Amino acid sequence: ENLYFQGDLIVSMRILGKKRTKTWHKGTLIAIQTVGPGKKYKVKFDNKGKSLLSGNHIAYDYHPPADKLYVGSRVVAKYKDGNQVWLYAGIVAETPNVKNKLRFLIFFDDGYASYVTQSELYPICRPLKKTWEDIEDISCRDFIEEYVTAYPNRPMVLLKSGQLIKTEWEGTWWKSRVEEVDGSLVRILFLDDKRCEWIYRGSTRLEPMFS
Ligand SMILES: c1cnc(Oc2ccc(-c3cc[nH]n3)cc2)nc1
Ligand SMILES: c1cnc(Oc2ccc(-c3cc[nH]n3)cc2)nc1
Repeated sequence: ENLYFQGDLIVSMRILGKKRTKTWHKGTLIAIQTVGPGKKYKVKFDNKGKSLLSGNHIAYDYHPPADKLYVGSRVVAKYKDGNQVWLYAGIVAETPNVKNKLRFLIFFDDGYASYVTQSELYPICRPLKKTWEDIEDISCRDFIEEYVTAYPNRPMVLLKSGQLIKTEWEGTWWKSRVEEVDGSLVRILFLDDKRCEWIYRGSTRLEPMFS
């Protein structure tokens, strides 16, 4: 059947939709379709290209209030790519507290982690029951499932600037050094390449967590 209303969604609403590039973009909800128990959402992007999307692949174009966000909430967030910024899907790992200077910790679908503000987040419209089950990468999906279900039990390595450790990259161990700590994240310098990466302190990419 063709609907005009479905829960709190209304045909003609402005919304965000997931493109095949896996980045999210502004569009208009132009149709809502049912096939038995299933729903699909037709989005016209602001370039006139159109997609028929599942409800876990559309997001509201507004910033969610803090009492609506939990550990495990499915969101779209501002993602830093060199000198460019995109909107990319993730999971809420931490809500604002004194130890994280009142920020949200996001685990992105590709395994990147970063702290963001409330003005950098958007809520996905119809998340799955198990919110991690639409993460495509098996290693990221399994890690997120274990993290969200074990919370608040969170094993982490206590690290200090200057400490020498081994860090995983492309399947092998690399000589590295702790450059900085920010809450649950550590900035690692890869010593041979002389470039840095922010990594979650409970990641198995840090040799002390692997062991
Ligand atoms: C495939 C999986 N999930 C959905 O939507 C659901 C969303 C939430 C729940 C639920 C039940 C108890 N708590 N949350 C169930 C279903 N649709 C397709
Ligand atoms: C926050 C941090 N990490 C993830 O996912 C991953 C975790 C571990 C690996 C990995 C690769 C080789 N060894 N461990 C990859 C991805 N997701 C949220």
